[PDB]
Amino acid sequence: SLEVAQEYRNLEFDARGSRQTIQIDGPAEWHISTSESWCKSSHTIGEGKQYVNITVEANDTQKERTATVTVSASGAPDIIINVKQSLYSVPAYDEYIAPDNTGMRDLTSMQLSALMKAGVNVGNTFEAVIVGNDGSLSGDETCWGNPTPNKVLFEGIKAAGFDVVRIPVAYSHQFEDAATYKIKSAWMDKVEAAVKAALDAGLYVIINIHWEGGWLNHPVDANKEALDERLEAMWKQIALRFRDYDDRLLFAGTNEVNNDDANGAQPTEENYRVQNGFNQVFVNTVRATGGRNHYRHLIVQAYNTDVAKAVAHFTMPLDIVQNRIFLECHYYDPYDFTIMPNDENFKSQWGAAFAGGDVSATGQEGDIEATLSSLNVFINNNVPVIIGEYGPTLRDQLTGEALENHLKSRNDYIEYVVKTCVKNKLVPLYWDAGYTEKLFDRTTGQPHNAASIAAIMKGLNLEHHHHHH
Repeated sequence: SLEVAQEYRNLEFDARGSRQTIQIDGPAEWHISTSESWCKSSHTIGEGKQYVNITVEANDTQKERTATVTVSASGAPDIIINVKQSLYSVPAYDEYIAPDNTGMRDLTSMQLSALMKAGVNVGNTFEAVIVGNDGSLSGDETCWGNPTPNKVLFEGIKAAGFDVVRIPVAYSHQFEDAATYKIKSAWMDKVEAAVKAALDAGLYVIINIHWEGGWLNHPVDANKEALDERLEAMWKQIALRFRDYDDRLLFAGTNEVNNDDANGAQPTEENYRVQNGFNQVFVNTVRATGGRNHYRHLIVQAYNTDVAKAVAHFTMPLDIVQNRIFLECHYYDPYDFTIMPNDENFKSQWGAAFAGGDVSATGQEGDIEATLSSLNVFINNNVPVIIGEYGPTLRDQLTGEALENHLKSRNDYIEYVVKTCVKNKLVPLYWDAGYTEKLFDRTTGQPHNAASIAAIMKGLNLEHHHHHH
């Protein structure tokens, strides 16, 4: 005697990966199979009265799909359960407007990436926050020592040969209502004015929600509901403000998501699940606004923006349009050369020219090639990759031979990273924080470090002009 309750005969799943426990009331021996690889039973063979899980993979096909689950036993009729899984759909927002392709070229993110080429960050600016010991946030875009981004800065960036600017942004120091995460319109106006100036200068523009005190750095189930709700509430506002901008404006959902409570522990499967979930929340929220945001190119982040973690653990969000998502990683290897503080055991030199000198034990040419080339798995899957930040600090306290060798090392490193990105079809964005590493004078937009700008341009053009077999 083989029995399955009527409630279990016709199962329905949404597009997410998910599971449902059913009950099989069977004899001493029974069996289960399914008709499709995306629909799995926890059990192949069973006995008696058992809780059995039916699990579906995420449906990224943009069509409804169906399967059967067949329960069988010797001398008993088969019981055949229907499984239906829906296509991906966006949350319903009252503010939704119909999709609009005005200014939205018919280009995949991969194709767009090939036009973007290289760029720079306007770092330590709109994301600058004064952080108190209780996590309280204050300040504005000038609080880390930079002036407001202006027209002449963006014009200078474009004139030097850059085609993209990443503008990190903080918002959580500018709430009108903290409980609902309502952002002051006056702050949004300032952000928008900078975006407009950058676009008018002829640049691609990327805006994000950056670190801003680290509130997002709790990728655990205990905090997922609150964090997902906040990330949505914030992105809904930003997406609505910027909805009518053309395809030169891209959104990046998060920055460097980490578990701030785990003290550098290896991340867990829970951490990857919840962090990949943040990327999904961001995509859902933007798409749910409709208009040009239906088509906008969106940028989602690897865990910690780490390359190896991208390769091992990043999952593509489900989306309502095809091929309009980029992956973002950051790249600062070797850390003891690039960004380790001056009061720690830094290495001032880098690369083959300084082998046997004050160089790092890792992150020389071969290591850089290995790590950046590992991103080929994305490129070959038609997923473009932005290296959203790279670059070494400039240790201006050094003197004599040590300073000269350091300055050379920075430029050798910069050129090498850039050329390696180009070879691998990655888009490299230099970390300019307006301090000693800066490329431009923030006030006038004039070049500050012509030699380092030239290193980037040499890296960009190396294999085009000076090519060989």
